Amino acid sequence: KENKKLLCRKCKALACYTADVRVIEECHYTVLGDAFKECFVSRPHPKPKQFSSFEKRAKIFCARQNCSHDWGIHVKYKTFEIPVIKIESFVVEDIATGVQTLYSKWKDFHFEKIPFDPAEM
DNA sequence: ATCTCGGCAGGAAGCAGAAGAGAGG
Ligand SMILES: [Zn+2]
Repeated sequence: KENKKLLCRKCKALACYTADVRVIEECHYTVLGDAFKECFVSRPHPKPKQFSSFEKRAKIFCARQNCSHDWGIHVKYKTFEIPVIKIESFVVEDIATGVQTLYSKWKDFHFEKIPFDPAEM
């Protein structure tokens, strides 16, 4: 498998696998499934606002109370409410070796980037 | 008709550079 783990960059908690990640409109990344909702907590967005196809409701954070690292935002997209994750918020871990890589640009991070399909909901 | 602008710093996004829709500062 080319499947990789994303860990919290601050505490190294498991956030999700690249197999769960989907791309919206070429440059915003979300995570599928109910597992990911156990990994983050929301706070209301201090400056909630529309941009492009998104209405920002919340910021999301590592669910660990001693960590609380910023992970991205929670948005309304179409009829859905979805997380949008920052690449800077995570380290990418090779599952076989446990070696960790830091990215600040999604374009530097080479993995199978599957477009978001509403039918997967 | 270009070029310009060090770890947070003029009104999408980490050694040299996406979103109320550039100006000579
Ligand atoms: Zn964390």
